[PDB]
Amino acid sequence: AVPFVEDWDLVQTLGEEVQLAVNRVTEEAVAVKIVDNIKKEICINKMLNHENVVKFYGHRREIQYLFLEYCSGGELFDRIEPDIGMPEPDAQRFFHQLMAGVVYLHGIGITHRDIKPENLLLDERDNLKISDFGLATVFRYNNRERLLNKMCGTLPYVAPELLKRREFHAEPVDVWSCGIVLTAMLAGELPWDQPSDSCQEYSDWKEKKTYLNPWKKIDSAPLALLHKILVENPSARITIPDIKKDRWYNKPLKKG
Ligand SMILES: CC(C)(C)c1ccc(C(=O)NNC(=O)Nc2cccc3ccccc23)cc1[N+](=O)[O-]
Repeated sequence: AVPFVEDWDLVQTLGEEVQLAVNRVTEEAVAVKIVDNIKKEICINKMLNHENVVKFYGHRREIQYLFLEYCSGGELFDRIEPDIGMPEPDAQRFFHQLMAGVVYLHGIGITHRDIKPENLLLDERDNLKISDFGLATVFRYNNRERLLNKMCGTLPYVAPELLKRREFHAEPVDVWSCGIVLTAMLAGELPWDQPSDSCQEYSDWKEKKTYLNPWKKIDSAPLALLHKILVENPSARITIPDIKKDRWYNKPLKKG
């Protein structure tokens, strides 16, 4: 074997901790998550292999060290301008890649449960990678679905059924949060503090008052998709196979 190839220098703090690690020999860059629940995160991470999900390389105990795909483009969070969002073609491309990642996770029976721009990272080519499976869990195993009951996520992104029902299907919840992310990308603001009866902004949406912000900043094509995603009844909410049939989803917008 080549000497020293197992040595990584921690050269930059990425967040809190997660450190940018660079290989002493090869100079390969990886992200190292250093945690002082972790057992489950590592286990699910071992199931993951998709171009729009952060790659898991391995772990070692010292304190646990998770070796993760490094995403040099940073968080999608930083691409969203307050009150503006981003160019619609860029948002569509990110949304395509987000759906690809979420379709993959759901296909292997995993739900992320906390999709939001801080957890969507970008590589050097601005390809989107779903990040951080510390709240993720199994919702399908041996081809049998298990209903969720744990309240978790981030309130502005969380689906209404989590707030009102004891149990709920996992997949519509991830679809909902993706819709909130799409709204954020297109409007540069979140539509409500939380999807509750007591929240005026959410009531306005259910009353279809789309002459109000953020909705009036959003073109009718993507808005129509959002009308199908941000549906209160999770059983009536659009599924991803049908999102893939949506007019805006399929609209040519962005050059290569
Ligand atoms: C709450 C939401 C809507 C979702 C949000 C709002 C703002 C930010 C944010 O401030 N992101 N950080 C940036 O630096 N955004 C910007 C990108 C490009 C041009 C800009 C020009 C001037 C100022 C900021 C700009 C992040 C998020 N969010 O995802 O949680």
